[PDB]
Amino acid sequence: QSCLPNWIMHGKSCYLFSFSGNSWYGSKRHCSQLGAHLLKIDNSKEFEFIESQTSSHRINAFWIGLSRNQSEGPWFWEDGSAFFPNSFQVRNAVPQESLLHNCVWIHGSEVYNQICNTSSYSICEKE
Repeated sequence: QSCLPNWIMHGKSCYLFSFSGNSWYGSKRHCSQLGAHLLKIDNSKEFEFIESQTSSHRINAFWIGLSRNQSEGPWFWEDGSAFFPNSFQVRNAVPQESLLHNCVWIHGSEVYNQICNTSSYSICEKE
């Protein structure tokens, strides 16, 4: 149907690639404000679309709507649904002890957990 100005339609959603730096916390507020949520990746088809874009902006990283409340806990999406590795794995590239790498971004073609207050770009989604 229709998407808003500067948003991109694909599959069953409208997506906003937000090229402004913000923490995970601010990125979440920003999408909520637009009546949207941080990106949720449900399947490989959706991943392939998103990756076609993130790989073309590979010097940036993009916050997505996956996070955990503590280091030991499971990943969950913004709507509260459980994470299943049916599209990607969350890669751990954490070089030292940390209790704080609890938010997820996509960088290039890969998905990484990172400290939540880190400034990055983000992707919003509205169904």
